[PDB]
Amino acid sequence: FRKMAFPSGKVEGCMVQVTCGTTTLNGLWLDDVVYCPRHVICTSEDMLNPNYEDLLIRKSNHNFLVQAGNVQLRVIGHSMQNCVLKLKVDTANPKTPKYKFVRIQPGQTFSVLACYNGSPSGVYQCAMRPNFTIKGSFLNGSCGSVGFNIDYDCVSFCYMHHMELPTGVHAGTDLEGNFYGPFVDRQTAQAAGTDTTITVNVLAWLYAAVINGDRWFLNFTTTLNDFNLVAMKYNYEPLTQDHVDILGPLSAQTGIAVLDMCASLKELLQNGMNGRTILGSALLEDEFTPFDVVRQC
Amino acid sequence: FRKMAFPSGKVEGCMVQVTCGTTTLNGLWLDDVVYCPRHVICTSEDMLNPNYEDLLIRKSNHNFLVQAGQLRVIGHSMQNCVLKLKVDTANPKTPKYKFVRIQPGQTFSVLACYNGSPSGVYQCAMRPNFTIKGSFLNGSCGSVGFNIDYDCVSFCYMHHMELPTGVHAGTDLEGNFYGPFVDRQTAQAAGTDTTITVNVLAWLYAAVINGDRWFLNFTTTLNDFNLVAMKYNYEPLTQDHVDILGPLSAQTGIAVLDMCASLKELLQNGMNGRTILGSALLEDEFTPFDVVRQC
Ligand SMILES: *[C@@H](O)[C@H](C[C@@H]1CC=NC1=O)NC(=O)[C@H](CC(C)C)NC(=O)OC(C)(C)C1CCC(F)(F)CC1
Ligand SMILES: *[C@@H](O)[C@H](C[C@@H]1CC=NC1=O)NC(=O)[C@H](CC(C)C)NC(=O)OC(C)(C)C1CCC(F)(F)CC1
Repeated sequence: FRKMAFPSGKVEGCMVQVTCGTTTLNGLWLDDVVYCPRHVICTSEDMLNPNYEDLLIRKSNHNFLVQAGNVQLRVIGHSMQNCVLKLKVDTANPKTPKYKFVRIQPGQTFSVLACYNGSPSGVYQCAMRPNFTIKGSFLNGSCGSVGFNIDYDCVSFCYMHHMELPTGVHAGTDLEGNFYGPFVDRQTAQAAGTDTTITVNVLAWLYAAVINGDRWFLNFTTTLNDFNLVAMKYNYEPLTQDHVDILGPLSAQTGIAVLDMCASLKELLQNGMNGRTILGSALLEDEFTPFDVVRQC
Repeated sequence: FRKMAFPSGKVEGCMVQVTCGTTTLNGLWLDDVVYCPRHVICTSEDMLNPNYEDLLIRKSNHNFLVQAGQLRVIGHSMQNCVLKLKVDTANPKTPKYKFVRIQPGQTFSVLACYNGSPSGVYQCAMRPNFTIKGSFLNGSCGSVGFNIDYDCVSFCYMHHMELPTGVHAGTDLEGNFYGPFVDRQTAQAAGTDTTITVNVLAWLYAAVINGDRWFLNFTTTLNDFNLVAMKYNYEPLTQDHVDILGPLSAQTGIAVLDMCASLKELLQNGMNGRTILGSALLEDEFTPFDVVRQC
């Protein structure tokens, strides 16, 4: 029904401010390590085509100001891992949650704790698009903001924010500094692919709508091969049987066979929503996973 | 640009589980007081027409099991539709906080909880008819809505019930319902809803700020626009509204009355299948304040 993020408290306690010269952004303080985007070591001129190895060589440990609230932390070591800087500090974060680093798959979702100057401003739910962008809400100073999921007590960090792209969507790395998608951290125009709609998520959302009593779109049936003929037309991800089975819990809770739901989806793709709306939206929503829907129902 | 909630850390530390008999729900633990919906004292039978005073008479402090991940209850009072449980431990995680009663059209974040444990956070608006379009399942009552002002949490909503259209109703933290609703499990009319016009304008400013300008067209008057809003169940626009949009008007160079012009056209002609900030409808749950904060 509602786009819902994870509670952010466990991550709020990890956010610090990282300054190198005049550039400032957010870092993530876990145990005795602060993780931040490596372009914090860039001046405005550097950003256009930086030689990061050369730039960092000129920096020493004491050129990195790490503030945790009103408390400067002391930097005792520094390495570059892909597109992230790792700063070793003398203090281990007393607020370090149980955590892992994971590299998510396109079509999965996650929560973003948007931060400025090391201070949380807001939290919202995002999806990793098939073209490995995210459609975020990020201003200058938001780099180093992180995306995460919470599995019980354990925070899985999956995204760190680095840049905007020409269509206004966003690109970033995993917490090992490897970009999602073909992007590089230099301030040049870069092509994000044709995006596609995450078909399995759209189905999860139609189940969510059914679960909530919104049933007008239901109808006919179809075949998996026949639906994908139509999905391909509309730039939908093709549906696999793995997808069918991932939708199993929702299929079961509703008594609606996936392929029947597909039939109605072909109808909506082919005919449109004739002005009607589904769960208060006038378009087909594809940033709720089957998992998300189960969580919220 | 998208729907952004406040960080929920300060509130997560206040959520407890309150059990009375078989019924369990969420309470809010601040200083030495736990606040929760008074229908925690109801059995399944009671809920059709409870006499809360009589029902509570029969409860003693030790019938209230409070658990923060057990707190000892030393006193209990009913204030309007909320129960106040006095406990012997003050919450060490109590943030700076106030209780406020929000106005319709204002927004707030909801920390949705089950069994005293946070599950998610999301942004809501108090509708003109004093409902909210939330996401609440059984067990979510006592979940709270709030705003954060610097270091200070302003609690404004506690969740009590669903209404026949699937929208939700609840109280301020003094237990006074927003709107005409009562905490009994009977069908209850929410008024006709209306669209929060100032919020729609704020979001059109948000769209223009983010490069989305196709809808910009003409001008109008305040009385002329309102003639069209009234038709479309939009709140009428006032000059206080015009002035509240000042920072946005200023940041874009677009006169509010010009934005009103474009908005009337969208209301008259629809969006011809186009979208604005990725939505195919006019969004009315971002305040001018909200749009500012996000830009
Ligand atoms: C955090 O340092 C910022 C956050 C950006 C700023 C505006 N929106 C955001 O999400 N990151 C950057 O400013 C990056 C830093 C480089 C070292 C990669 N630069 C950046 O995103 O520049 C702009 C906004 C000009 C974009 C550059 C890539 C593009 F040409 F494809 C589109 C514009
Ligand atoms: C927290 O205890 C729940 C949360 C509700 C239940 C499902 N969605 C929600 O938001 N509150 C209730 O169960 C209330 C408790 C009463 C003492 C007021 N009862 C309730 O909401 O009952 C239902 C869901 C049947 C509605 C009753 C009012 C209505 F008739 F107008 C619509 C149905």
